[PDB]
Parts: sequence; structure tokens; C-alpha cells
Amino acid sequence: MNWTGLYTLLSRVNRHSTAIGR
Repeated sequence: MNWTGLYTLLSRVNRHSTAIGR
């Protein structure tokens, strides 16, 4: 269960890594 950021971070939890074309 990975989250530890849906309460005191939310907008501070970079969803996954940087996007990439391919």
C-alpha cells in the first residue's frame, strides 16, 4: 500500500516518475 501522501502531502506526491515519449 503506497501512498503516505494522501493526507499531509497530496499535491506533494509526484505521481510516478517524469513522463517520457517512448
